[PDB]
Amino acid sequence: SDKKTLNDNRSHHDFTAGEKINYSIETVVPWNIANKKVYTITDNPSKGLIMDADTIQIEGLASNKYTVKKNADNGFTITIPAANLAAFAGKTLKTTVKGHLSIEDLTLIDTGIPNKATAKVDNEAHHEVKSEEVFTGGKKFVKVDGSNQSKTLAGAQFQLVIVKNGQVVKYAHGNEKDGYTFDTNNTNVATKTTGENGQFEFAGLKYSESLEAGESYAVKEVKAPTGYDLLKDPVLFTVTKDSYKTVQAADGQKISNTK
Repeated sequence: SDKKTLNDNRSHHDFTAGEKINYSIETVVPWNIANKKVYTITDNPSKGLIMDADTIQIEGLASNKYTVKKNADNGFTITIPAANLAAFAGKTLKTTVKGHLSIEDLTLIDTGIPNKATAKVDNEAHHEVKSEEVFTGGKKFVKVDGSNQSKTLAGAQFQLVIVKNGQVVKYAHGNEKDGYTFDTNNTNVATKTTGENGQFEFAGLKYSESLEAGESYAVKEVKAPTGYDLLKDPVLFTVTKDSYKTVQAADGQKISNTK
């Protein structure tokens, strides 16, 4: 029968925006394919997931035997002449392809995002199949006065970094839409600025348990609110399942500032 599988040998299917995700699609080819005209596979990713059609491979079928079209929903359509599938009659076609997350709607954070696909023979669709869901997480924060925590502070700027053994080891670049990358380079760093309610956030991040050994996410203050001391140390934080979506922004992790 048909199937779509997430190839991710973890118990948790969390990814950072931009990271590559491997999938496999299996689609039955009918016994009488030689009497048909066309076989198509249409990949319909759920919102948040972008497929990379340039990564498609079909097992036992050379790339010169089918065509691929990229579609507006960020999926694709593979079109295979039926004549090119005679050897596969009664067998299952195996397609592999990658995607990545790109979040343009923050309500998608901490929601399960499946890949979906549907095979069709001439005008007649098999049942749509879905993969396991992937997830991306996030964290919300509030900049406050340490001596009056109802006083939220505007104008703080915080960078997203990774710390290990109490040192900054990586700087983030990018965002939840364009994707994040992490490296040692301290320019064009992912940064947010607080408004009057002190809120800022970083979304599109895999869970903390998925980091490398010893690593933590942290936010590093690089500009203080007027009249307040710059923080000496990065502020560590933890991302888990639902740590973004189930926290209203005003309830985000408080960071105290001193006048």
